[PDB]
Amino acid sequence: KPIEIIGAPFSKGCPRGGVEKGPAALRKAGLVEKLKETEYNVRDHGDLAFVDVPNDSPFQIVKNPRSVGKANEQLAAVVAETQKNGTISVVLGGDHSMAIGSISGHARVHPDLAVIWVDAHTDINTPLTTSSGNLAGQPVAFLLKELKGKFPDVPGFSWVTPAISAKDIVYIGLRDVDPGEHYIIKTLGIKYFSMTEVDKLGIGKVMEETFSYLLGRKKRPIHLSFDVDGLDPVFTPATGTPVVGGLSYREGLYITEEIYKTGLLSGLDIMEVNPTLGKTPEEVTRTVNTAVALTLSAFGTKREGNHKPETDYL
Amino acid sequence: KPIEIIGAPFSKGCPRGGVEKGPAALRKAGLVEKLKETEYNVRDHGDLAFVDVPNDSPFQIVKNPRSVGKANEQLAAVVAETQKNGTISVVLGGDHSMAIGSISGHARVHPDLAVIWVDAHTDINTPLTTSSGNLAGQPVAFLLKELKGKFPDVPGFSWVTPAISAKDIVYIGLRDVDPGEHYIIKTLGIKYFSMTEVDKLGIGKVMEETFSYLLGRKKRPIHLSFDVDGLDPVFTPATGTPVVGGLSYREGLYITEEIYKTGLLSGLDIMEVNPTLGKTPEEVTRTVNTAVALTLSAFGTKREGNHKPETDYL
Amino acid sequence: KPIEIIGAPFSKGCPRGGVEKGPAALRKAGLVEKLKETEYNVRDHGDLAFVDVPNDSPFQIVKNPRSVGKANEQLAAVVAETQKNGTISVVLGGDHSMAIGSISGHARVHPDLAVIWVDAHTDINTPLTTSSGNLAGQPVAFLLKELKGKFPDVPGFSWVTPAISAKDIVYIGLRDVDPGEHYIIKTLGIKYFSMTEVDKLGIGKVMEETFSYLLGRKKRPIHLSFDVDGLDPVFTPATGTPVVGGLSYREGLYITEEIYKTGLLSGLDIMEVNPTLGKTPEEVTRTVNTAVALTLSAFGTKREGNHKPETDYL
Ligand SMILES: N[C@@H](CCCCC(O)O)C(=O)O
Ligand SMILES: N[C@@H](CCCCC(O)O)C(=O)O
Ligand SMILES: N[C@@H](CCCCC(O)O)C(=O)O
Ligand SMILES: [Mn+2]
Ligand SMILES: [Mn+2]
Ligand SMILES: [Mn+2]
Ligand SMILES: [Mn+2]
Ligand SMILES: [Mn+2]
Ligand SMILES: [Mn+2]
Repeated sequence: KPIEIIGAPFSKGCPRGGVEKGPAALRKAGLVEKLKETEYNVRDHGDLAFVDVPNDSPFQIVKNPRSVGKANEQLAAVVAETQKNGTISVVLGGDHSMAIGSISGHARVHPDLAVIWVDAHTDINTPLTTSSGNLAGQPVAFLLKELKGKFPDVPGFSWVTPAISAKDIVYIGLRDVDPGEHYIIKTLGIKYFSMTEVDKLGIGKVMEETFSYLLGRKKRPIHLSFDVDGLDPVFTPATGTPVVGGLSYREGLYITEEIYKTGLLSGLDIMEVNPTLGKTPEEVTRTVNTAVALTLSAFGTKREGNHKPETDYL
Repeated sequence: KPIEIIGAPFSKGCPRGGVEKGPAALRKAGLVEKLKETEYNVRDHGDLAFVDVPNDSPFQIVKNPRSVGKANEQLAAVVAETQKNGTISVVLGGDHSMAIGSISGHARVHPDLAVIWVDAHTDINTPLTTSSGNLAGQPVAFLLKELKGKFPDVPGFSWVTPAISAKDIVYIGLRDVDPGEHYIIKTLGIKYFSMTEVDKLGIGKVMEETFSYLLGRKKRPIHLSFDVDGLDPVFTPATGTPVVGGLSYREGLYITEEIYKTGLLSGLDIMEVNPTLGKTPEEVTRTVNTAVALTLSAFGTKREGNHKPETDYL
Repeated sequence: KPIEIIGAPFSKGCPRGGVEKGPAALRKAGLVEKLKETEYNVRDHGDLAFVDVPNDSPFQIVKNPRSVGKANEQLAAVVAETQKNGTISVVLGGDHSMAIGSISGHARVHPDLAVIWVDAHTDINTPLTTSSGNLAGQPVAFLLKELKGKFPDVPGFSWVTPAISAKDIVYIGLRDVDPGEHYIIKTLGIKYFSMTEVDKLGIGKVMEETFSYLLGRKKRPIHLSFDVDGLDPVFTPATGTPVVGGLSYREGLYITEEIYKTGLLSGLDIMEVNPTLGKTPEEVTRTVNTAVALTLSAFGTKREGNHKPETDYL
């Protein structure tokens, strides 16, 4: 199978500059080379150049609407393109608002896809419920069919078409949900495993249930959108919104290993790695290294080890 | 329901000064204000002023018997008072010996209560088995009916009446038990979940079983006495007796979330937070923040999020 | 029962000097004295003096073959000796290549023994598959019957006789396996629990299954070879090859407590503690303390506590 890396060095979805450096840090750490050592064919599409929209006045509270909307329209085109040729898209993030274009483009080719969202946050604030106008905390609002027309149209997002329904998404790692977002997920009946369900069930049973929930009836392509703050700050400190009590390095790897095993991974996002937020170089190294490890895991690297087929090592 | 915060800035139960500053550190962190944001009515009773008993000679090995006994008699009066008015008492600790007064006063109003003791220690040394005369390590000995008359009467504790039996207490987090204490809990048949049972069963099943054990027959008020050293030193380093290999931040929260869900929480103790034992300011901040988080969790704050009823956020 | 401590201050099995100081650091921490407090009879055999083989040229890639082979022949003699007298051998390590002599000598007296290998590594590289000539990463290759004649005879190891088969060993904690090693364990059908199986099953079920697999048919002596890097670097940082995402302090203790409970522990290795690799004195202290705790746990120390029989503490 073929893999195509797409860098999305974008940061206007939130106030902290730095996430745009995310793709560079991950490549610097050898992500592309290490992926070529796996059984997959890898092609690096490079980083997308995003045109800045001058005079991007805020829409009510929403900041940089046009710049975010345009960068995402462009990313959706690119992803739809690689998906069309039958390759697996891997988006290297800047902030999580880029999931709008990544999932939109992916859905144009695979309308029946399901989403596994690993994050400490639901990122489902609508333009009306946000306390901040930050779009990195609103991606899912723009993608849900059930949320269509529940918020005013935003400048730069008219090209977006709600592609997935509440039944096609599963959250894992939740521990920082605003009152409004909580209201939304409860009202829409969205399946989720907050840190309390992970604690109660154990990550092994959590994965069992998300698969029987999303793939029980029909086997369909999987889009894994992975926000690095889903893991505890001890493992991924270099992020914009760290929340204590998260997933461990082990649980994160367990999630990716199980997803690899389904044979259905179709799209992947590695978001919110911000190199400038590390208090010490080691903190940045720690964050980048685990992001790389999670990516390699999604493509076959197992902790029990790997050996090339047909090679008699004796 | 109503909540009444009662500060017990007391430290004579152990040799390390500093735990008396516990209540102040917790209030400083906004504990009271954060509690008012929950669905509960909060009333801060302030800190109790404890009269120091001059010439408090040790009783054999037991140190400061009269001062500890008197401070606890006074606390028991206060707690009995608030319990009588039907409010939930929350004692902010200095050392764990204050559980004597806290549980005694609580039992006067709710004689059928059950106790969930979260601690790395059993704190059940009798005045005869202690290696040190420290009373913070003997609370439970004074409260058990089955231990009545098994140790000489101590100066200052004649007002105490053993209120609970071995059948009404469950320990969680044990990992540092003296030979004598171990002998006692085995002989008396006290239910406990040491770190090895937590490791074996997972915190989810541990809570299931402590509830079926204490509430299986009759639903009764629950008193949760929480020693902050029950959690691993990595989360609560600012305590007098830290022991490695404890409960994680996540498991601690899981415990409080489950207790909140029973709807039976009646009394709560947040003990052993000693601000002067942090090696760095951050260590104190870390300890205070998790103590606050545990308290809020006992009163409804969920990791999956919270939203106010009747408020249509759309 | 009797315990005999045997120090193996050896480091030629790997490039990083320092592991030879392992035994001294462990004794310095009071290992021997603390063991005497248990129900066992303890005898310290002291440290073995290893004769250095001059002009030890490398065998192809393999470094210090003769020195490693000789030190192991000597250790095997000593262990066979103590095993013969019916005592439990406890080898305090330098590097893991010493498991060759420890297990070989043990098997001379107890041919039906089974091995529980706790390590982040399989240490099963053959002289032909190693990327480095380091012997600490090849112990198991020399011990497996199924690997006999699959690699050239090495200078200094002609005295070795493959004592155990693929059916008698179980790995726990794997997370860093070379392609060749992975090929070997898959081809030979060796039972293992990598960190992913520990994540999926939980340490409780992992122990259940390793016991039903190794002791289901016949109860036999157990040899526990414990590489300290099996635990996460946060608990045992002072080792030569730390790998993130390992067993926790709690899981490590759970393993030893369950092994103690079988009543079948016959041989124990505490390997790879390297005092010179701690970045701070506290890191070395942390590493030595958990190694001591694991050893005491193998011989009865429980987290729920211990009390001496026939002693009425009341
Ligand atoms: N719920 C917050 C936090 C958003 C952070 C989301 C992150 O995943 O991109 C907000 O809506 O502003
Ligand atoms: N078991 C020790 C430790 C007591 C520490 C108890 C703490 O929870 O207050 C002793 O009895 O002195
Ligand atoms: N697989 C590596 C790592 C060996 C480290 C083994 C350690 O347990 O002694 C190698 O074979 O060199
Ligand atoms: Mn997030
Ligand atoms: Mn996110
Ligand atoms: Mn304690
Ligand atoms: Mn206590
Ligand atoms: Mn190892
Ligand atoms: Mn090893």
